[PDB]
Amino acid sequence: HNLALNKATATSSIETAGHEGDKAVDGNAATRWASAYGASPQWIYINLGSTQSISRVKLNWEDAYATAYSIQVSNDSGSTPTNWTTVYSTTTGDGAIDDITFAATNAKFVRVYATTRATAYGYSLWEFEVYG
Repeated sequence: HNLALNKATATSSIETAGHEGDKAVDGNAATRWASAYGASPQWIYINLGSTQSISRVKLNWEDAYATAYSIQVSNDSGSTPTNWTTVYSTTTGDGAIDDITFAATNAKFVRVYATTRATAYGYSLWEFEVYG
């Protein structure tokens, strides 16, 4: 059960209308979030709507993938998280599907925080999936 499916999202930036964060959590492999371009970190988070115990994330990257990123959680109250905890990070990402597991943890929000690009564009995800 993908806990992210159709949940609310927020992003650091978007490339264009139609590339918003909600495109990463619609279950459609032919729609994507895409960030603005450049060397800045970029991010997308999902509000899971309730505390969940999570242990797996699946990312489906577009060609503009991250070689370095982290998966982070927040347990803040409300709808505007500010305190993030890294649960996983890599500097060897290879794009396409990234199937990530980590110690089971409570989370109300999950963030991809992307910090090194594979390309000179931005970052883009067809899908960002979250599982127990």
